[PDB]
Amino acid sequence: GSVIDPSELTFVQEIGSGGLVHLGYWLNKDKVAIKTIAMSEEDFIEEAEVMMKLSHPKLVQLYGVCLEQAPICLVFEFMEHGCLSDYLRTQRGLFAAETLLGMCLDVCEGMAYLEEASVIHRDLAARNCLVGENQVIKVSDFGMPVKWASPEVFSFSRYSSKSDVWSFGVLMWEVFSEGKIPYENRSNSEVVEDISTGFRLYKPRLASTHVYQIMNHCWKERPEDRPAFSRLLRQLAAIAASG
Amino acid sequence: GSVIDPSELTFVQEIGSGGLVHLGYWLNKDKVAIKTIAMSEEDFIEEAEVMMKLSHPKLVQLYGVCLEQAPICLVFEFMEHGCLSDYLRTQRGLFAAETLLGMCLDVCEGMAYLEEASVIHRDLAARNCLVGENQVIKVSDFGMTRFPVKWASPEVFSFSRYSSKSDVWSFGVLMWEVFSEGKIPYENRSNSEVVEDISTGFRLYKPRLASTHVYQIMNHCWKERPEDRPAFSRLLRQLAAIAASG
Ligand SMILES: CN(C)Cc1ccc([C@H]2C[C@@H]2C(=O)Nc2nc3ccc(-c4cn[nH]c4)cc3s2)cc1
Ligand SMILES: CN(C)Cc1ccc([C@H]2C[C@@H]2C(=O)Nc2nc3ccc(-c4cn[nH]c4)cc3s2)cc1
Repeated sequence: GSVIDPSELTFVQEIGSGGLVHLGYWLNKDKVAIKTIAMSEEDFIEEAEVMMKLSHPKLVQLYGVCLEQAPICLVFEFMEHGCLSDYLRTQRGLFAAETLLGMCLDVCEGMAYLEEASVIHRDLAARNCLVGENQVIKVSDFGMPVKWASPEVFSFSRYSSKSDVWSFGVLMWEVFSEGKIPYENRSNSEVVEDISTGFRLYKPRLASTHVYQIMNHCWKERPEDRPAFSRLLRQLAAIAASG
Repeated sequence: GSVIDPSELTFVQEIGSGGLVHLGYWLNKDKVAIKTIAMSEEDFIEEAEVMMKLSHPKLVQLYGVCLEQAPICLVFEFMEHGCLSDYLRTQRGLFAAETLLGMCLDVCEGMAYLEEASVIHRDLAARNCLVGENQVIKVSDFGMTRFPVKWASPEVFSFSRYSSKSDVWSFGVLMWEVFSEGKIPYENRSNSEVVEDISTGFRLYKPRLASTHVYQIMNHCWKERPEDRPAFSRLLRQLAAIAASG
């Protein structure tokens, strides 16, 4: 991908904590979000290298990397509405169910591509999705939190695209609940035992029974019983089409 | 990339021919341009494969490939204003100079990325760029790693020698198209006339809407020797400075 010179970046305002994130411009033209880098530089950079070779409409894009001056940073396209979790909260009460479903559809399209690419996200959550023009949703940080973790993950550290699917289920809950916090006020140990016991998140009122069904498919205890993103995509679309 | 089942595509209206292109939807949801494939299927597909691993905000994207039934098709994101050449022609008279310069920047950003990846476009012209929301421009048809003299550098029309530097020559002509609002380059001229004019150092006149600064950059792109043309990476900074300076 393209190397970007420090001189070409305008840092207009912070909007992120972690490294940090700024709203800015590149070449005084393109609106961008700039991510400044503990964690090795080479890993931070390789993460960008991975994402710059994964092109999908529902996956965020970089303009490039700025390695000249410390701290180094990555330059992403600016997303007009920012993080999905925030957007859900601020726009709470304005969402039709069809729209919320559309959002899950976007993410699932992104993830089905990643799945195909043999890429495991490991941290899929609304906070790791972005909201752009016309409320299109993109997945972010896909080139590398018990509440989004599958049972085999928090128990055996066994990641797969199937563990990502679990996380996607929780993302769906976040979306349909208009940005509520999952297992709020529950400790990590409580989440683990509760889920191992069979507990699942409740159906948010804007989620039809059809939507909740799919959520529960994502939350199947055995990875092999969860649908791959590619099949999950068609399940979600079917719900939309049936009205 | 993702495989797309034929059942998932709705074909609304034909928007282009050349395979055919249709406005459509995938999953009754995402607005898409579907490109239906004589030419090799394996090449048609590899083209998509190349494009799916090149992610840049100024390069067009695919939702996936639909292989299951012939004629097979590629499924691109829909670009609301379509082909840049067409858009320029239909909206001729309405563009501000700043808008036209912004369009060249968009393309140059995409090309710098391809350049860095050692991807040689070979057919960089307005008709091979697309205009999306907010009039962003994306480069298209950059996946073919394996006629049109009007976009051809001398080393191309003489020796069929392609490189990022011949792409840059082509880009210069693209700039001309943009600032001329979709006019035909070398309109009254035969191929041999073009070869002669270029070979003797002559270049496309400066369009009314191009400033002298814009025209300077066109001319850098039209250096006789490829080694004298700036890389897309450097061209970018030249273009940005002109927007800045006003
Ligand atoms: C009021 N309007 C017109 C101006 C305005 C100002 C600020 C914002 C911020 C919510 C917008 C935002 O946060 N955009 C972002 N885009 C990205 C893109 C990528 C990344 C990113 C990718 N990996 N790491 C970070 C973060 C952001 S935040 C929106 C609108
Ligand atoms: C007016 N509205 C309601 C209908 C309508 C009809 C036609 C158009 C055409 C300008 C639109 C257009 O042609 N869009 C296109 N998008 C793409 C995207 C990718 C590709 C492509 C990439 N490789 N090969 C083809 C071609 C097109 S044409 C817009 C709106």
